[PDB]
Amino acid sequence: EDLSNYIVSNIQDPLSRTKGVGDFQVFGSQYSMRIWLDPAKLNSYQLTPGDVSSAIQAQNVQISSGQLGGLPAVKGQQLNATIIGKTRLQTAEQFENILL
Amino acid sequence: MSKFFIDRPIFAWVIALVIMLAGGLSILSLPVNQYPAIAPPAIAVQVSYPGASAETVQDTVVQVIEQQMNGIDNLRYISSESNSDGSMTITVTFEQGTDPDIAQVQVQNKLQLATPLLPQEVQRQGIRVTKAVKNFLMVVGVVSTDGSMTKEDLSNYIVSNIQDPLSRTKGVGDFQVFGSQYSMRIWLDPAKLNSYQLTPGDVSSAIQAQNVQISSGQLGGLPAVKGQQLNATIIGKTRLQTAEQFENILLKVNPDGSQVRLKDVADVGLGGQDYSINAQFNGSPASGIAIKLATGANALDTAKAIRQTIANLEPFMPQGMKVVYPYDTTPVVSASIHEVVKTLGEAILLVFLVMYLFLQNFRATLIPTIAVPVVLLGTFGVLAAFGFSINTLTMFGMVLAIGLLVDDAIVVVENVERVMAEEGLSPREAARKSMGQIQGALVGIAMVLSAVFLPMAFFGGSTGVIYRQFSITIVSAMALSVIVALILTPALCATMLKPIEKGDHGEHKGGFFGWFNRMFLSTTHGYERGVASILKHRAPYLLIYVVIVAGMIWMFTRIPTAFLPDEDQGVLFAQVQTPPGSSAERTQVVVDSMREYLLEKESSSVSSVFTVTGFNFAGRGQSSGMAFIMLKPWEERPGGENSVFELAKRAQMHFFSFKDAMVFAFAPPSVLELGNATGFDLFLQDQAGVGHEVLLQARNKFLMLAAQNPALQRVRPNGMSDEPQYKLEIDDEKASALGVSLADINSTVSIAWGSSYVNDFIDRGRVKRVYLQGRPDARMNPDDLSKWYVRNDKGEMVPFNAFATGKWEYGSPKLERYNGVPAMEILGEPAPGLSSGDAMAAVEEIVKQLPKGVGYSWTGLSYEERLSGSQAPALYALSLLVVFLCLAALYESWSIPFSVMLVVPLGVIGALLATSMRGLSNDVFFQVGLLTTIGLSAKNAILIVEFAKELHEQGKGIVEAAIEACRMRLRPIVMTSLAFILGVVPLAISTGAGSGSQHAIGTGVIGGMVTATVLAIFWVPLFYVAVSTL
Amino acid sequence: LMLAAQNPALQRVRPNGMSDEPQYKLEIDDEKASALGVSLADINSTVSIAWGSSYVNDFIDRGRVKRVYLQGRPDARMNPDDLSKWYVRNDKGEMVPFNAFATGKWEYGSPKLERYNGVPAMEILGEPAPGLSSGDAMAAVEEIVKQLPKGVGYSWTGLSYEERLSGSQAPALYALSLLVVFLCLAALYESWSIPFSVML
Amino acid sequence: ASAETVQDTVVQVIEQQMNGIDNLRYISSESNSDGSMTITVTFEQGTDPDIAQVQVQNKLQLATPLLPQEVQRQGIRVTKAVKNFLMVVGVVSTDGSMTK
Amino acid sequence: IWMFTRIPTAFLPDEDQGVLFAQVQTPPGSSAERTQVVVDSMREYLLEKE
Amino acid sequence: TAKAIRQTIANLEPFMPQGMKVVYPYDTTPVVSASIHEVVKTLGEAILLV
Ligand SMILES: CCCCCCCCCCCCO[C@@H]1O[C@H](CO)[C@@H](O[C@H]2O[C@H](CO)[C@@H](O)[C@H](O)[C@H]2O)[C@H](O)[C@H]1O
Ligand SMILES: CCCCCCCCCCCCO[C@@H]1O[C@H](CO)[C@@H](O[C@H]2O[C@H](CO)[C@@H](O)[C@H](O)[C@H]2O)[C@H](O)[C@H]1O
Ligand SMILES: CCCCCCCCCCCCO[C@@H]1O[C@H](CO)[C@@H](O[C@H]2O[C@H](CO)[C@@H](O)[C@H](O)[C@H]2O)[C@H](O)[C@H]1O
Repeated sequence: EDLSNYIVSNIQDPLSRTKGVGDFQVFGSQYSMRIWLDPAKLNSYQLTPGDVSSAIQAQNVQISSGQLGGLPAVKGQQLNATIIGKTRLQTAEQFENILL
Repeated sequence: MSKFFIDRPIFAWVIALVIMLAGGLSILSLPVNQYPAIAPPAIAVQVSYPGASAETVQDTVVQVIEQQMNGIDNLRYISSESNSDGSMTITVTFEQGTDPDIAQVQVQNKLQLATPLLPQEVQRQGIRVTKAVKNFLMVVGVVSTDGSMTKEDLSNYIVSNIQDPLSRTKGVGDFQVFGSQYSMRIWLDPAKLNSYQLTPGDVSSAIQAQNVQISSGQLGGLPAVKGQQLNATIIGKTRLQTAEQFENILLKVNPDGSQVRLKDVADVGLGGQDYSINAQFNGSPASGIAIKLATGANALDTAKAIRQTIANLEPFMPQGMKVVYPYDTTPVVSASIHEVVKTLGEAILLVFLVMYLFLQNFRATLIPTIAVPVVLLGTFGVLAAFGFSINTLTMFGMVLAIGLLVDDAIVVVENVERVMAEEGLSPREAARKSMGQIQGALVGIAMVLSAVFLPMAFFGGSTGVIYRQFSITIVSAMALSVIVALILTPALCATMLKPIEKGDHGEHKGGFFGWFNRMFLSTTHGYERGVASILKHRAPYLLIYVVIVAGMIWMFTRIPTAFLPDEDQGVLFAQVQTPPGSSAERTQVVVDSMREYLLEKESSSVSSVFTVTGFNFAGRGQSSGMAFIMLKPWEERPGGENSVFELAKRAQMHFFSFKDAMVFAFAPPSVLELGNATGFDLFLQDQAGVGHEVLLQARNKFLMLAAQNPALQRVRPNGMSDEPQYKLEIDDEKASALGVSLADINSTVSIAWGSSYVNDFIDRGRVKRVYLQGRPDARMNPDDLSKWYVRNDKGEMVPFNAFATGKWEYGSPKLERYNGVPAMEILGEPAPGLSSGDAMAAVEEIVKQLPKGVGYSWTGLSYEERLSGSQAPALYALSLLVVFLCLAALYESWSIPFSVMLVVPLGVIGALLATSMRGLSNDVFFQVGLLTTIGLSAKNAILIVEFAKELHEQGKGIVEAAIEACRMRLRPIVMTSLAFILGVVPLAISTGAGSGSQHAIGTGVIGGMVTATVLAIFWVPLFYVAVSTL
Repeated sequence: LMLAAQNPALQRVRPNGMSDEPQYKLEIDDEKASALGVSLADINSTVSIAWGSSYVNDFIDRGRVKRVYLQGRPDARMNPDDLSKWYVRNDKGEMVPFNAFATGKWEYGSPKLERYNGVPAMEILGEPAPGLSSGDAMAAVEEIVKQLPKGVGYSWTGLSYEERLSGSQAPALYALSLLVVFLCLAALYESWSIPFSVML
Repeated sequence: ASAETVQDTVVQVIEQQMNGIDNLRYISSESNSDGSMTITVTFEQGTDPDIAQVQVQNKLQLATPLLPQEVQRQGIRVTKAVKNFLMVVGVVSTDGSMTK
Repeated sequence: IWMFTRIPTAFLPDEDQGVLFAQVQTPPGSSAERTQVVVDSMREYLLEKE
Repeated sequence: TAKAIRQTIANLEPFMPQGMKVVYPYDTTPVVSASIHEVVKTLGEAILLV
């Protein structure tokens, strides 16, 4: 799995843009965030996979926030900066600490 | 073949007649424009993700499209930018000769494959794929005089009023308007909202549900039971036409039995989609169109068209609506093809004179006057055949080409009459005779010249594109003149020239001519004597040849390596960048001042200023603005002071003060497509998916090591640097505690702060957008963040003060990728005197001291340089090897060929000297003119070595055959060099439109001619005799 | 067509896209709607899939994917008054008629609206009367085109655009061809005499 | 949609992009009350129909975003217009076993 | 130069191609059952008479 | 195209984690080299035998 992930994330796209290659098939995958539900728990807290999903869909989001120097601005304004709202997660810890 | 046509003048005429008609017809159809497609074809994919951040676009949009950007034909490299406003741009670069049409389609199709994979807000936005090449014909300005209308008001005007009529006039290609049409914009008041306990999100769904053109059925639709007799149809609902209607949508109905409406929440009015870039033409706001020449069209006719068209519209246009034409290319294009028909006509003029001078007959005067236009017309036909265009490079190609055109006429006419003079043969027999002498050498020289030019056409890249233009055009002329000078001129001589009695040299002619013939008669003898003594004392001279050779290799190592020339296109750039943060007011005033300084101190040279904010050549955003300084016509500002290059000087002086922003002034590249000419560029990139701030380290170690380097100077980074960013941090816990859902908290911080593309309304017929967003005064400061309330678990409105907590972190306002990986572009020039090859050599050393995990790759003219550069030696050796072989046959020796090739240097130094004496450089115009000169120089030598060996064959001595040849050849070579230097002088001293390139050629031409004429005549015989012996 | 039916040169003079057709309406105020509890999510997407139809789902049929469609009964869907028969649910439970919750008027639309080169226009065909020819025909039209309002222009298309082409080439044609025969005869027989005599 | 609201929300806007295509001879659009639209672009008597298609496409990739949210869903068809029918292959019921 | 100017200009010769087209354009809004009647009388006049 | 892919991967090799090496499991091109080079060889043989 380790190797497969290199290939795809690193040498795949360069290869796929190399002159002459018209198609390619990788024997493996690149990584992904894996969420392994367990009904032996879902059950307890009386929860469904559907309830999960919808959470991930709302807690692992890259959101269009805005900026303080908002354009069109107000006369005199002299402070412009991008405000960055919720930005999606990288690590499992971040994925482990989402509230259902 | 010539002895054949000499007896068939009518046939000979008919061939000249056809080559004429073809050419004549072809010059019609033939397209007209300033440059070929010299730039690597590129396609741009662009969207804006309203309210998004540079990361919320490279990570949700760019990276995606990229991962689907493979399996496209002829892909060279691919580069993207994702910046602080919603905007994104990915540019896919293709190899030269790639049909933009299929490139586009291929690239846009892969775009489709990744569309559904994209954020629905972007998806809904609409992604544009465009040919991303800056061949802008003209640039129409449309301004508001009385400041009544804004950019937004105006761009809507040109979209519904002058976009259709523009697109429908001949030769109009890809235009792009500055700004969008209209869109219903609404601005929510948080205070006023909280009141009626309504959330932004509500307003959205409110308008989504109350503005629809619902599917309508049919009254009598099939199937239908008998009796059916009305199959008419019904029209469903309708969309909101006015902003008034957008104020009547019920948001809430109170227990009081009252009606709450949008008015009671926000202001509703027409506006623009994106407010990110502001354009002012002399203080007052404006927009306009950047027009491109339709593929195949005539840049002249089409400029007139897109001028009368937005002139049949000026009456109807509102008050204050004045149309300007800031940038326009047809002036120069028109000029540099007036200054061709001119120098052509005067060429044949000068020939008629210099012809008359040395000769007598007004008749001999007629030959070259027919045989030259005939070759010009036809030469165009060949261009059609090859699908070339009448353009700036293609026409200069013909300028350089008359040197050769004029020769083949007078070389042939002079020689018939020399034979007539010294043998008293008739027109025919003397035609028949000389054509026997020269014929073969003509075929011979046509091939030698071919090897001299053609190679350059096999160059890759954009340099190869411009070379190929000269090559193909000046080889077509050459070859075509050789055929005309084989089947047309000889007959013309045979037919039109009058006879002359043996031994007659016009010495007793009396009058001025008598003086002249006598004088020249003496001078030739002088020449013979010179040569005669040079052959009687070889060694010393041979030595002095080595010397002048040495000096040629010296001059090359002491001459500017610059790319193509620098002209004075009536434009000057001013790139403004106020410090991080900043605002669309600050920057907008830094540039607002630049207009004054120019229009109050340089009003002697500056016509008008077109200024822009929120947009650079190095970044988008508020901390960046620009000024396109437009200069008065060429005449109305003469003198070196009123030159772009002098204007730029003062500008940067005055602009050097400003300790707020950072203004820079400079002139566009010679050719207006990413022209760093002599200036490298590069992408640092992290192959090993290392940190982004690790990249920053890598970049900063680079620059702070390029300074510690001798070889490079002015190593800047392209693209803006990190700014302070205000990071929100909503508390997933406290939020649910109060009872507020994350869905509502985000969706609310969205529509409030970043825009929201909501619904489609239709007005004036066309569908336009509808943008929901918070009040300006409601989103200017961190505290304003609190003014926004979300509805709780139920009933109560909760303020951001509750869960929202701010922080000031750093980030990049413009993220860059190159070949799928994140990168940072850096520019630079080589130190004074050093070459780009030296620069690159050094850079490739200060890249090994980079953070393991970071790599690089050349991208611009650099990528090209390194390619075309590798083939240079190959091509030279090939033209060398082929030229020899051709001479080898022309003479039937492996030796005497060298007696013609050693002539090359003679004419070179003259060009070099003149070029440095004039303080110019290795312009492509010089580089090419340098071949066009060792062309004639060669032709001159081959004919005199030709005649030389003919005599040695009739059984004369080498030394005698040499001097006898020289004597025979002197007259002709004097009349061409005289005819030619004079023909080119005007260019060498031209002033005004495009003069700058006309200088690049003439300067070195005269230098090359003068030095090669004088020197060839003495050293060629030296060479011939020398080798014949050894 | 007035003059076209009268003029003795042309026949079968058709149009394309006849006059204007009768249409209806469905004016509906969001007032009475939200009165008895009916938002614009039901009454909106309920009129559509009843009077016209509605592509809903796919379904396999002997191995070939096809479509399931939702139309109202042909009985109640074929006439103006058959509007009221349709009821929409309440935000509370009860049902709501189209009576005091929707009105229907009566207008005139237009079956097809035609454009040529960024401009509103209308195609009109026609054959030439027996004996006469396409040209003779295009001649007549060319005149009964002036009897039109100063602003209603015209232009040929298709098979007539094609005829205008070959007509406007013949001159150049014959010319260049004469020109060639002259030159070739000239070159061939080293003469200006016999070419020039051949031409005559 | 009405034949009038169609020619004004779809037709009118794609022509403004069909304008100025290589070898364009003329354009004839058609707006119906079926909601159906169909603009026809005729090229000159010797141009390559593929690039002609490829070109038309390339221009649409610029007008689409100005189209009703509805149309953008459907999918606009680009295809090579012919006025001819080679021949109609039909089938009849020889008994009464099958209907229209 | 006289005859030339007095002969009818045309394009291609009309030609019997064993084929004919009949377009029925029944009044606006008329029923599908109303058109089908007019189109059947076609067959009659044709299949039965000519 | 084979010469190219090796130019891409050999351009990416210095950034692979210290431990792993790119290998070439299945490759058809080597035979195309070998086969022609073999004919070239039978040329020098023919030309020499002749
Ligand atoms: C030369 C600088 C370096 C290279 C990159 C930048 C080059 C200059 C780009 C200028 C683009 C200007 O023109 C643009 O017009 C369009 C409307 O058509 C809107 O901008 C927008 O167009 C459409 C909406 O129509 C959006 O979907 C798109 O995402 C957005 O880019 C703005 O009005 C304006 O941004
Ligand atoms: C009367 C005139 C008679 C002759 C008329 C025709 C002259 C033709 C001259 C040669 C034209 C060569 O055309 C030119 O070849 C070079 C290769 O050599 C191509 O360029 C390609 O090959 C070179 C050499 O391997 C590479 O370094 C380069 O990266 C690559 O893109 C150009 O893209 C092509 O346009
Ligand atoms: C009128 C029709 C004439 C048809 C024949 C025309 C011949 C014209 C002159 C020679 C053209 C040579 O075309 C040229 O060949 C050289 C050598 O292969 C290529 O160059 C490449 O190979 C050579 C040999 O390995 C290398 O030393 C060189 O570094 C490399 O770049 C050039 O990039 C290409 O442009």
